[PDB]
Amino acid sequence: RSFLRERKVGIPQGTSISLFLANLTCWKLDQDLEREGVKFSRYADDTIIWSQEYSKICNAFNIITNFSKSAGIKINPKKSEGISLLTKKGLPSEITSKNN
Amino acid sequence: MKLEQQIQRVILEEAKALIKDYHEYHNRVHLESVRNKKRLGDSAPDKKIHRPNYWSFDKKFDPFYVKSNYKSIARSIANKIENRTYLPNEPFTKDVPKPDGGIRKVSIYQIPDAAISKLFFNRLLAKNRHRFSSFSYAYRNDRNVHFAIQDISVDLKKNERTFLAEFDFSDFFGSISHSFLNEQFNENGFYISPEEKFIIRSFLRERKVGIPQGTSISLFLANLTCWKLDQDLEREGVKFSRYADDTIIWSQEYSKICNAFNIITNFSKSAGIKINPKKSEGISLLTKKGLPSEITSKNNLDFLGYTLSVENVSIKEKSVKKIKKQISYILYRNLIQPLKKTSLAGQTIPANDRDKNFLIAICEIRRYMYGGLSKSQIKDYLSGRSNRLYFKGIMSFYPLVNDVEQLKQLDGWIVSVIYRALKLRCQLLSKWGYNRSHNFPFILDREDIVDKCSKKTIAGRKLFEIPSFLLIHKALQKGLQESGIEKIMNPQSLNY
Amino acid sequence: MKLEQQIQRVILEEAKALIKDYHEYHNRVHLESVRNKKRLGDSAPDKKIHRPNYWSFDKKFDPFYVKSNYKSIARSIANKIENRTYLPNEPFTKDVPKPDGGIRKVSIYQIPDAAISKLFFNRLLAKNRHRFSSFSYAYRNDRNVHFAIQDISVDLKKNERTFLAEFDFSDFFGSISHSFLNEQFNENGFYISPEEKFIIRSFLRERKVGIPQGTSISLFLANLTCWKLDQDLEREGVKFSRYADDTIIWSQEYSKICNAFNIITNFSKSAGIKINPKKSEGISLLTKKGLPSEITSKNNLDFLGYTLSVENVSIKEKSVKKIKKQISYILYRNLIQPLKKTSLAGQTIPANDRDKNFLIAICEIRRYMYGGLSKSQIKDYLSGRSNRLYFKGIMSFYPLVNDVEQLKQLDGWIVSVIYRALKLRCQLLSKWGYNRSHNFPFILDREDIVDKCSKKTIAGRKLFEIPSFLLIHKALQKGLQESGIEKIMNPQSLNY
RNA sequence: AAAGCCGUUUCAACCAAGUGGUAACUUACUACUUGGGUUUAUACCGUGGAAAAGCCUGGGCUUUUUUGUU
RNA sequence: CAUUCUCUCAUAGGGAUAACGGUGUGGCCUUCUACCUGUUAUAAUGGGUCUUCAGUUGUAAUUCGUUGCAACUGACGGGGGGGUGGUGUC
DNA sequence: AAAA
DNA sequence: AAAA
DNA sequence: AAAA
Ligand SMILES: Nc1ncnc2c1ncn2[C@H]1C[C@H](O)[C@@H](COP(=O)(O)OP(=O)(O)OP(=O)(O)O)O1
Ligand SMILES: Nc1ncnc2c1ncn2[C@H]1C[C@H](O)[C@@H](COP(=O)(O)OP(=O)(O)OP(=O)(O)O)O1
Ligand SMILES: [Mg+2]
Ligand SMILES: [Mg+2]
Ligand SMILES: [Mg+2]
Repeated sequence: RSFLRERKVGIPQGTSISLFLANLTCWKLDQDLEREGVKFSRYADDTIIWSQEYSKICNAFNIITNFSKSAGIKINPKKSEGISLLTKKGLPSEITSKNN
Repeated sequence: MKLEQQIQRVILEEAKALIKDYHEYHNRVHLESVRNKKRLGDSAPDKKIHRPNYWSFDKKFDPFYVKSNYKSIARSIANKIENRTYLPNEPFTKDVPKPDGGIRKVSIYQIPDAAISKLFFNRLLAKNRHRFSSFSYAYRNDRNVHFAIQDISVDLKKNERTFLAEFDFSDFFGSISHSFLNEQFNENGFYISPEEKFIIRSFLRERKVGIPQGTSISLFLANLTCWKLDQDLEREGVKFSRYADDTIIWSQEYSKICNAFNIITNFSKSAGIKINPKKSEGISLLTKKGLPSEITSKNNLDFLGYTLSVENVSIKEKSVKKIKKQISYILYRNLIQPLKKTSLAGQTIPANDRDKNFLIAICEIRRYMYGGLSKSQIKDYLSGRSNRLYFKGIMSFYPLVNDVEQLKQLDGWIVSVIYRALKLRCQLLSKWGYNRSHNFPFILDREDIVDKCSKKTIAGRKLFEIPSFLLIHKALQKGLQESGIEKIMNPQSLNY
Repeated sequence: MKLEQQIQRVILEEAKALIKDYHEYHNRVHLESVRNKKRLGDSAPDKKIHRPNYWSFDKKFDPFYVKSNYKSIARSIANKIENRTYLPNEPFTKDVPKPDGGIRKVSIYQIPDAAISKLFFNRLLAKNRHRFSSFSYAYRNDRNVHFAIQDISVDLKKNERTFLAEFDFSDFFGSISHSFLNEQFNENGFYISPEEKFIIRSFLRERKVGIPQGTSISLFLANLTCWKLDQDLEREGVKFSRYADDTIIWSQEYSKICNAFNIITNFSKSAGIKINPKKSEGISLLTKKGLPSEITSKNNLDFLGYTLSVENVSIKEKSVKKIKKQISYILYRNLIQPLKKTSLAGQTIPANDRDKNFLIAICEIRRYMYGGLSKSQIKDYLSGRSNRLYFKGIMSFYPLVNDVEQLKQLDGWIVSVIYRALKLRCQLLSKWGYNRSHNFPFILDREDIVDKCSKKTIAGRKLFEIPSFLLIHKALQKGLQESGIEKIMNPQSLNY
C-alpha cells in the first residue's frame, strides 16, 4: 500500500513489487481460462490463448473482456490481433487465417 | 343482451372517432388554406376538401351513415353472430406504396366489421397476453418498440462481442397456413372461447392462406402464430426481440445463434412463411468500432428507426434523412418556394428587418422538432425549476437516443441549412427587385445566427431562437429518468 | 403542488379504505352476534368490539385521526420530502405466527408512511415493470400466482421427465445487503428518479441489512433484487417461476439444472441471502406415476397451494386439509357445538322435520365453497342458458385445478361427514331427551342424503342441496375458457 | 391354499389413510361473500343530547335507559 | 338520399325535424415555479438575467452508498468542393 | 533469478 | 392491481 | 394503448 500511495490508479513502473502485483492481478483470469479448458501463456500483458474449439476461444474472449471490466485494464485494438485460425502452410480456412 | 350492447358501444366509439378525425381534417385544411393565401398571394390554389373514396363504395364505410343507424347494424351483427352465420363484408383493398419491396396489399374493412375485429382482438389479447413472450413487442398494450430498443441497448452494452441474426419473413401476413393456425388454438394454454374461435375463422374464410391485412384480429393472430418460435428461442438461451416479422436474435455464442437460425428455419417450414433473403442480413458479429473480427462483422445494426451500436443508440440513417427532408422542405416552403412563382402579387415582401416568413419557418420547425416548447421552458425543466414538460415532437419518437454526437451534427446541419436558405432567399429578393442583404435575417453570418436569434424578442417571447436537438435530448433523458419510456412516448404514440 | 396533491389523495384513500373495513367489521360482528344468540340461546357470549391495539400506540395509526387532519399530514410530508429530511416513523412490529419456522416478524407502518410507500411503489412499478422478468409473479399488477401455475402445468404436461430444483431463501426480506441494493439502482436500465431513490434509502435507514417487512416499497425492492438471477436463469435456457423467495426451476437437462443451482448459489453469495436446507428440496426428477428414475424422484410438486404433477394440477394437501377443517368446523359449530353446552335454554330444538340448524349449516357451507350459487345457476351457466356467473368461493382461489378425481373424493368426504355429523346430532338430541331419528335430516341414509336434499324445497328455492366440487369445477373450466384466469381469481390476488 | 374382486352389517363431527394419546376451536387458526344503482321499515362504530342509577366533591367521574343516530 | 330525433319488417327501409358535429383567437378558474429592473398605491403590467453536464478544489452532513454547499477548469450548433496562408517533414 |  |  |  505504501508503494501505491502516490498514485490513485495503476502500479508504479520499474520497481520489483509491481511485478508481483501484476502477477497477482491476473490470477482470476488465469483460473477462469484454465477451467475453460483452453491452453494459454501469459507474459505480463501479452497473452496468447489457443484451443481446438471455436466455442472455447470465444468464451476466452468473453472471460478476458469480463476481467478487463473488473480490473479496468482495457485492451488496445491495435496490438491485439483478435481471434485467428492457425493452420498449416496450404490448408484452406473458413475464418481469418494465419500460418504463423 | 350483453354482446349487443358491447357491439353498439364499440361501433359508436369507432364511428365517432372517425367523424372527429374528419372534422379536424377539414378544419385544419381551411386554416392551412388561409395561411397559404397569406403566403402564396394571388397564386394560392383554392381549398379542396376530399372525402375518402371508399366512403362512396358502400354506406357502411361512411362513418356518418354508421353513426346514423348503428343500433340496427349492431343488432343485426349480434343476431348473425349468435346464429353462427356472420361473415364480414369484402374490404376495400388499395395498392399502398412499398417501393422498397414493390407493392403492398392493404385492406380497409367496413366500419362494423372493423369494430367487431377490434372488440374481439381486445378480448383475446386481454385473456391471453400473459402467454405471449415478453420479447414480442408488436401489437400489444403492454409492449412497445421502445422497450425492445432499451432491452437491446442494455444487453449490447453489457458485453463487447455479440453474434447477431436478422430475419424478415417474405410475406408474413399473407402466407400463414390456416391448418397451422387452427392447430395453434389448443396450445400454450390459450383461452379462446368458441365464439372467438368462430369469429377468427369467419375473418379467414374469404382466403385460403394468410391472414387479412388491416384488421385488429390479424394482429393477435400474428402474435399467436410465433409462440412456438418464441418458446424455442427462449429455451435455447438466446436473447431476441420480435416485432411483427422483423426479428433480431443476439447471443454471446456462435452455436446458440446457429441453432437459432435452424429454429427459425424449422418454424418457417412448419408455418409456411419463408424468410426474405434480401431483407434478412443473416448471421453477423457486432463488435466495437475497431475490434478485429474473424467472421462477417458490423459495427452497428438497425432496428425500427434506431441504429444500435455497442456503445450508444442513434437514429437510423434513413430516419435522419427523413428529418432533414422535413426541415429543409419547411424552410424551402416558407422561404424560397413563394419567391419562385411567376408573380409576387399578394405576398408580403420583408422590410424594416421584419421577415414574417422567416419567423413562420422557425416556428414551424420548432413545432415539428420540439413541439412548440421554448428553450426557456426546457431549461426550466432541466434545472428543476418546473416539473411539467410535454414531449410531442420528432424527438418523442426516439426517446432512447443517447448519441449526443449525432444530435450535434444535426444541429450544425440545421444552422447551416438555415443560413444557406436565407442566402438563397436574399438572392431571389434581389432578383425580384428588392435589396434586403443589410436587413436582419439576411445580414447574419452563419456563426452569429443562433447568438443573435436568441436575443431577438417578439411579443415578450423568444420566437426566433433556432431550436436545438441537444437541449430536447437532455429534456428527454430527464423525462425518462422521472416519467419512464411509456409516459414520455405516451403522447408520441409511436404506433406505426 | 403536484406531489402534495398526490400524497393527499393517497392518504385519504387509504384512510377511507381502513375506515370502511372497520365499519364492515363491527356491523358483521353485530349481525353474527345476533345469529349466535339465536343459536346458543342463553349461553351466547356478549358482543365484544375490538379496536386494533396499535391505534392507541400513536394517533397516526388511527384511520379516524388521519382522516381528521390528512391535509396537514400530507403538507408536512411533502415539505419534509422536498427538504430531503423525511424519515418514516417507527412501525409497530408484532409476532405473526410462523410455527413452520418458529416466528415471523411483521411490521405495521403508520398510515402516512404506509401511504407514501404505496405511492412510490406504484410509481416505481409503473415505470420499471417492463424490465422485470416475465417469470416473476410476486407483487405485480400484471402477474399473479395463477399465471405461474398455468405456465408450470403446461410445460410439465409437454414432456414426461423434468429435472426440478426447488429453493427457498431463509429470511429473504431481512438479509439483503444494502450495498447490493444501492448498486442495483443503476443496472438493467432501471428508471429511478432522485426522489424515489431518496425515499427508498429513507425506508432502509433504520436498519442496516435487509428491507422492512410490510411495506409496498419492500415488495418493489424484493422484485428488483432478483433481476440478475432472473436474467442468468433465462440465459441458461431453463424454465423457472419465482414468487417472492419460492423459486421452482425445471429443465429437461441435468446440466442446465446443475448450472441453475450454481447460479442461485452465486446470487446468494452476492446478495447475502442464504438458502435454508430445510425448506429447499434440492434437485429432483419429476416423472410419471410409474416411470423408473435413476436419481431422487418425485411424482408431484407443491407450489403455492397447488400440487402439480405431470398429468394434472390438484389442490395442495395442506390446503385440502384446510378446506376439510373449515367445512367440518362449520358442521360442528352449527350442529353439534350448541348441543354440547350445559343447558339448551333459548335453543330451537328440531321438530316437524324442520332442522333450521341443518339448513343454516348447509347454506354456510355453500357460501364457503360456491359463494351462494345454487346448482340451478351453475347448470344454467354450463348449458349456455345464462352468460353471467360470479366465482367467489374456496374454489375461486384454485381456478386451475383439473384433478376431477380429487374433487370427487372431496365431495364424497363432504357427504360422509354430513351424515356422521347428523348422526352425532341425533345422538345428542336423544341424550337431551328428544327423539328425532325418524324426522327428515336424521332418518336419511348416507346414500339418500344427496337425492332427498336436492328434492327438498324451501321458499321456492332448493336451499338444501348438498354442494359439490365437480359442478363448480365445470363452471370454473367454462369460465376460464370464456374469460382469462385473471378475472376469475381477480378478487383473490392476495396470499395464504 | 391365497392375494384380489363383488356384496351385506356395524362404529365415528374433522384433522384421523393419523397419533405416545384425542379432543377443542371461527372476532379462531395460519387470501371471499350474491348484478349495479335507487329509498320504507330493522339496526351498528364513535360523539353528541335527555333520563335514571352507583362513586368523588359539594360540581365532577362511572354504569345503564331514551333520542338524534336512522 | 341531414352527419339531428324517432319507428320498424333492423349491417335495411320509413317518418318529421334545421340545426348536429367541429376549428383558430380571446376572457374566467385552476395549475406554474429563480433572480434583476420599469408604474401605481403593496399588486398588476413592461423589459432583462440564469438554469445543463463532467472533473478538480475546499466545506457540512451521511447509516459511508452518497448528498448538499462554495470556487475554479472543461464540454455545450455538421459536413462537402475551390483558392489561399502558417505550422509539420528530407 | 529475475529490471533500469 | 399487494399486506396485515 | 392498432388500423391501413
Ligand atoms: N403503417 C402500417 N399500416 C398498416 N399496416 C401496417 C403498417 N406497417 C406495417 N403494417 C402491416 C402490414 C405489413 O405487411 C406487416 C409487417 O410486414 P412487413 O414488415 O411489411 O414485411 P412483409 O413480410 O409483409 O414483407 P413485404 O412487405 O415485402 O411483403 O404489418
Ligand atoms: N405474508 C407474506 N407474503 C409474502 N411474502 C412474505 C410474507 N411474509 C414474509 N414474506 C417474505 C419475507 C420472508 O423472508 C418470506 C416468508 O417466507 P417464509 O416461508 O417465512 O421463509 P423465510 O424467507 O422467512 O425463511 P426462514 O423461515 O427459513 O427464515 O417472504
Ligand atoms: Mg418479413
Ligand atoms: Mg423463503
Ligand atoms: Mg376417526
